[PDB]
Amino acid sequence: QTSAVQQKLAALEKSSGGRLGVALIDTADNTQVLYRGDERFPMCSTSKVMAAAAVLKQSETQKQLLNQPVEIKHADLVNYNPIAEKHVNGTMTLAELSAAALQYSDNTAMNKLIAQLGGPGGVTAFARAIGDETFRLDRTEPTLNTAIPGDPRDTTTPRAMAQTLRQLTLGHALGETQRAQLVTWLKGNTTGAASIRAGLPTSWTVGDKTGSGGYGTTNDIAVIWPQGRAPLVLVTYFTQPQQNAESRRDVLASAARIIAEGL
Ligand SMILES: OC[C@H]1O[C@@](CO)(O[C@H]2O[C@H](CO)[C@@H](O)[C@H](O)[C@H]2O)[C@@H](O)[C@@H]1O
Repeated sequence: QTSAVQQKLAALEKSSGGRLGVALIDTADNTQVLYRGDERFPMCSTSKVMAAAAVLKQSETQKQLLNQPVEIKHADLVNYNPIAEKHVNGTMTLAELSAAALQYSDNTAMNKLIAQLGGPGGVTAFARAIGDETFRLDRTEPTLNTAIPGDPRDTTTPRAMAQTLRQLTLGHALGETQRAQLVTWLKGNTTGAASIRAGLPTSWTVGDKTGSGGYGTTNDIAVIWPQGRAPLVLVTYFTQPQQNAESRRDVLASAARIIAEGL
């Protein structure tokens, strides 16, 4: 029934003391490998990909939207604002906000993307418009990262997020220009070195977005271009039983290493 890959992921999960969700899509043959693939997990900052993509979608009809400056005031700042703090009483364009959200995991930037879309519901509406039936964004930053056991808010499943990331970055949920821009942003992420990237060969090109939250929630979603074969998407979601659990980016690296063997 279970494959050796799934068995190795279950053993990793058991040793870790938490709950692990994995979804791999190999676009060479569209095969999927899943571990808890249809269970809900808290997204935390991996949800920034959907918000940035939603704004890219808007820019398909509004060509200069990405260059629209948005004001940043002292009152806009939340708990982690590495880029936005440099622009208080100034502006950031929607492209600048997208890059900050994706590449530095800036939470003020995310809240400005959410506002551009009319609220968390506008991000969910985009997900539904591209065929993601599972994603839900309910809250803004920072409260979307609470990752409370059993709370459906701000969750998705590994299978759904892998399918969506494939459609956004390798498929045609976005226009060609916009797809390329998303790939550029993800490739330049600064926060991923210890997560999926650490478990994959160095020679492979990787675009990813991490997430972290309460209950030791440690997440990563990635588009991957192995050397000499078709690209892959990999999702790794991890969360723990106790509220103040530590981060476990090493678990995500180990999950990626296990998945890479069976390719
Ligand atoms: O960046 C401000 C912008 O974000 C939104 C959510 O998209 O509000 C967030 O930030 C406010 C100011 O820091 C908070 O008052 C609010 O609770 C929080 O969700 C927008 O409403 C606002 O335009």
